[PDB]
Amino acid sequence: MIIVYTTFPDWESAEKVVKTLLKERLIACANLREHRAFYWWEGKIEEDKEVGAILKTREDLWEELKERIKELHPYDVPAIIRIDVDDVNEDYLKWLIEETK
Amino acid sequence: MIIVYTTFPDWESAEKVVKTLLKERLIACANLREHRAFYWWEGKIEEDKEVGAILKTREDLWEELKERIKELHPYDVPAIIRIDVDDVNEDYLKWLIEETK
Amino acid sequence: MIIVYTTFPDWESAEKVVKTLLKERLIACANLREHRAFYWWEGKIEEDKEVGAILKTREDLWEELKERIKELHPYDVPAIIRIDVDDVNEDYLKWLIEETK
Repeated sequence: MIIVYTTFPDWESAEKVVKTLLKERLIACANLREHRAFYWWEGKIEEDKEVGAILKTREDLWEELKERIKELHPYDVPAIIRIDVDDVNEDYLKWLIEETK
Repeated sequence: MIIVYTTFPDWESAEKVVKTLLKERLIACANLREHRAFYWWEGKIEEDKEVGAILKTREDLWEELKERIKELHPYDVPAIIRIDVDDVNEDYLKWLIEETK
Repeated sequence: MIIVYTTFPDWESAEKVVKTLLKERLIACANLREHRAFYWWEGKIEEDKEVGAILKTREDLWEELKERIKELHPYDVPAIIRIDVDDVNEDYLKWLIEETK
């Protein structure tokens, strides 16, 4: 399985998109939480509140999920980061596989 | 070292279990924080607040830790996810090894 | 690219340090959020609120970033954890490379 991380400018867009990803069976679950982001907005250091999303899905759904997120994401250049899971309890993996495409 | 991620239905269960894991020297530290979880509860998309736990421990304590979490966790099928750390500052690794089993 | 995780005793130190890392172009962005930490303070289980920092930067900036964090961090033994990213959307990687050293 993999974890996929992306961030959204607000809760409205984060919830709309992850509900869509769940409806499309592209992810088994999403964990959303606020964070304060600091980055260069091409020119100057900017700070603002965003909603971080931790998505859990199958390894083989990565490319489709990545494409779908590009299509639905409010940002023109969103972050879509893949972290492979080295091991996981089997019953949970079974549940995740069953819940996804 | 590894990071192990699991989630709990509430703060009471998350704190009880991680304190137990620390008492048993199965982890060096735990970081707990709330998130909003969205997932299929087998049938329909559900939303609810949960407590995410980031556990830091030794690579060789993975299997024992995974088993202990299954035993203590309120969920019948909890998520117990292992992410290997590619590198870390040595003094911190030394502290983590000393604090664990 | 890599994710680098570290934690701070408070928001004042976390923001001061990540702004410095951005000014020095050692990271492309930082996501900060509070968590409750539980650990052995060498002797007894302690609990306290801390600020977790998720830093995103280039793979080849790891050693310099790790050294800089040791120098700036309020803790004498901070956690500086490196997690390699297995894949990421190309346009985001391009932005991250351009924003860093």
